[PDB]
Amino acid sequence: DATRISRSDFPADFIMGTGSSAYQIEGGARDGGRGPSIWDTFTHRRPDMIRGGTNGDVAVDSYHLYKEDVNILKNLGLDAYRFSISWSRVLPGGRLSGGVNKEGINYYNNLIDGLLANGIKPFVTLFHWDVPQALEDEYGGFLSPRIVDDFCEYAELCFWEFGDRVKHWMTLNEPWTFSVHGYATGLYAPGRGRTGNPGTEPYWVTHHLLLAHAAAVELYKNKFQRGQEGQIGISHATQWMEPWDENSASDVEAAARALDFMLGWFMEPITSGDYPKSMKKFVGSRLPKFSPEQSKMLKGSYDFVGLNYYTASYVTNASNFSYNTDIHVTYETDRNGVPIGPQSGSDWLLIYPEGIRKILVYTKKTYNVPLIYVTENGVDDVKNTNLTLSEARKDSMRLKYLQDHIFNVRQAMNDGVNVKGYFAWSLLDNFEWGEGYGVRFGIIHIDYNDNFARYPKDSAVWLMNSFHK
Ligand SMILES: OC[C@@H]1[C@@H](O)[C@H](O)[C@@H](O)[C@@H]1NCC1CCCCC1
Repeated sequence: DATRISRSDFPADFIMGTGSSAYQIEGGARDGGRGPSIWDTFTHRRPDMIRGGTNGDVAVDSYHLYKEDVNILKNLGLDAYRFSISWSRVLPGGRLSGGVNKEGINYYNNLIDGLLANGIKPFVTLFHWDVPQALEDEYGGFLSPRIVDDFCEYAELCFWEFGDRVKHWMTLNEPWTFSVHGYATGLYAPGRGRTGNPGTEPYWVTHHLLLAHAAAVELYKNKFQRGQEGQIGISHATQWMEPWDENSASDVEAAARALDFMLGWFMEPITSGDYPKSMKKFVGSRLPKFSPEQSKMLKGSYDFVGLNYYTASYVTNASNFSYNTDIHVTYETDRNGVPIGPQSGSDWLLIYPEGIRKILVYTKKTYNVPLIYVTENGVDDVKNTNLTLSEARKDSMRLKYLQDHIFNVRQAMNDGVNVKGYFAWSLLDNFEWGEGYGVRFGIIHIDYNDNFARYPKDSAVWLMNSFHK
C-alpha cells in the first residue's frame, strides 16, 4: 500500500526535498542588477510561443518573497531544497567583463543563509536554461565552444561565493530538454529549428553542454572540493520507454534506442567518454567527436546523478535531417485502446508510477552510477479557473501520484539502486515555460490574483506529516 509510505520506510539519512528554477519563480527580471536571459527575450519578442502570452518578469516573485518561501519550507519540514542560480543575475553580461553583480550574489547568500538557519540543505543548479542573452548574442550561447570557458568562470564565481555553505551542486538541469526543445522543435528559448537546423544544432548544443559540464566538474574537483568538501553532479531528463509488444525483438531494440537518444546521449559520455553506439550509427557524421582529452575529462565526471521523471511511453520502430527523426522510433500511448497511464492536467503526462522504478533500475544497470537522487518528480493539476481555494488545494491526484512514485523509488532501492534522496517538483506553482502559468505543479498553491499568495495543498501537508524530521 503506497498511501502508507513514509520516512520510516527509508534510511535515516535519506534526503527529502522540493524544487524550483530561477526563471520559473524569481521574478525581479530587471531588479537588483539582473541582466536578461534568452527566456526573457523569447517570452518578450515571441509571446505567441507562450500559452497566454505571459513571461517571467515577475513569475511568483520569489526574488522579493524569499523569506516567505523559506518560512513555507520550514513549515513543510523536508531536509533539502533544490533551486538554481540565474547566471545573468550574478553576471549580467554572462562573461566576467560584462560585470559582477554584487546584489545578485547577496540575494543567493540571503537565500542560502535563511535555508541553513532553518536546517534545510541547499541543492544548487548552476544552469537551468536561462542563458545570458549577452552570450547568446555575442557568439550563439551553447552553439559555440566559447560557452565552455564562460560557464567555467561562472561556476567558479558560484563555488567561491557560496561553496562554503552549498555542499551539493549540479552543473546542468535537463540539458536534453534544453537542447531538444530549443534547437530541434524550436518551442523553447532560443526558439530554433522549427536560422536553425534541427539536424545539426541539437548535437552541437548537447556537445557543448557536455563539455561545459565536464570542465565545471574538473574545476570543482581540482580547485574547490578539498577546501569545501561538497559534491557535484548533474540532473537528467528521463521518461520510461517500454516495448509496445513485449515479444517483439524490434520493439525491445526501439525502446532501448529511445533510452539511448534521451538519457544515453548524456549518460554514456560521462560513463565511457563517448556517445551511445546507436546514436553513432543513426546520426553518423552529424554527431561530433570527443578528443581523447575530452573523453578523459567526461568519464566519471560526477559525484552523483539526479534523475528527473514524469511519465512513460510505449515504443516501436519508425516506418531532410532532424534529431526527432534520427531516433527512428514511433511513440505509442495505448495497447489495444488501454493507455499506459491516465492523463494529469497535461495530455503528454501519463501517470505510470512503475516507470520511475524501471528508470532507476535501468540507470544502475547500464551506467553503474554509485549515487543517484531523484531530482524531480511531480504532476500538474487539471486546468480550472472556477475553483475556490478550498477546492483547488485538495490535490488528490498529486497526493496519490507522489505516494505511488515514492513507493516505486523505495522498490528500486530494494532492487539495489543506491538512491540518496528524492525531490518533488515543484514547491510552488510557477511559470511552466511554453505553457505559462495555467499548468500548476506546486505542492504549494499560488494565487495569481493576489500578489502570488502561497497556500499549502494537501500534498504539502502529507509530505510534512509523513517525512518531517
Ligand atoms: O516540465 C516539468 C519540469 C519543468 O517545470 C522544469 O523546469 C523541468 O526540469 C521539468 N521538465 C519536464 C520534462 C521536459 C520535456 C518533456 C516533458 C517533461
